[PDB]
Amino acid sequence: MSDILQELLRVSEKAANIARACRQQETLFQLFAVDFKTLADVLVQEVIKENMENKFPGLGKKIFGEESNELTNDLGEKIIMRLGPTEEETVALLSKVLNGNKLASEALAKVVHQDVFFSDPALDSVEINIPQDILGIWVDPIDSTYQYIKGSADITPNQGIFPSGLQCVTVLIGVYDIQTGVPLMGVINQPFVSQDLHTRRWKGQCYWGLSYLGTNIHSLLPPVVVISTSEKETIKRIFRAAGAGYKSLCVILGLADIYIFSEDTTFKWDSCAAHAILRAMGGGMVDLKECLELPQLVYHVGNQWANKGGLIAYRSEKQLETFLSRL
Ligand SMILES: [Gd]
Ligand SMILES: [Gd]
Repeated sequence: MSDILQELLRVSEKAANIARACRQQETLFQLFAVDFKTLADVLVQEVIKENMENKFPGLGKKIFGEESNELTNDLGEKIIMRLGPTEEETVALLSKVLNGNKLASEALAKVVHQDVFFSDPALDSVEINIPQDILGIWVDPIDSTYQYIKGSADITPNQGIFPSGLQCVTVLIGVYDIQTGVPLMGVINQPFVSQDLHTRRWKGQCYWGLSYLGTNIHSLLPPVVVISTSEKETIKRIFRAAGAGYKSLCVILGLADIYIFSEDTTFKWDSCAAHAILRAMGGGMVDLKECLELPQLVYHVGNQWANKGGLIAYRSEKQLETFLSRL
């Protein structure tokens, strides 16, 4: 599924473009009434859904995500969010949701239909085939909604790990096996990594990982126990960090050894993307409530799609046993 994975990197960059546009454009930045965040959430997920169906017919129906494909505007009208095929038709759809705000509608349509040619040269070398009939996909369009809206571009990271800020925002795309429930592929995209103070332009970073039939490949990792917990965490060296996807990326990058979440408020789309990348590095995610009584998280069966009993994300099972000993 390397050919699919290479495509999922493009759309994540396309998604990150939408994220970066909705904060750097004047009209989009200004935006039961008008809810721009859900609009931006649905739009990103639809872009992913349509682009994949376009490249791989049949994949459209297998793509699942955090948000619905439907919105309710200020008039109360329910709009099915289907874009294109032409750029002109997408403007008509968005103006319905945006009450008629044509400057904002055209601003989005240009970004949505904008071509992007993102390709890791290392992945072109790889030739793996996965039956399209066994793949399901969990999408989290923009994770860490609260941090994205506030938009703190000035936070100082506490020993590599940001407590908050736009760095905690991630685009999360995860592919899994329908029959078994094991995650196979994962794409994590930070739309906001490093901003130039003078130009105000943000630069992002894309992370990928594939684990299929014993073959484990992942993206090159930049160089440089540590536990990361969320801001609301209330269960007894620990760091507070915002974003479900982010804290998982902190275990991937090696900035943290353990990511523990006790509550039942994360879902399949919050963890699928990261799980697969961790899996390719010889790690994973285990049900916290089960470990307190190693069972991995499944993504095919429901409970509904919440990870009930929390999770412990680990990069090394040896590190996990060391943490399981102390606690
Ligand atoms: Gd959402
Ligand atoms: Gd989320």
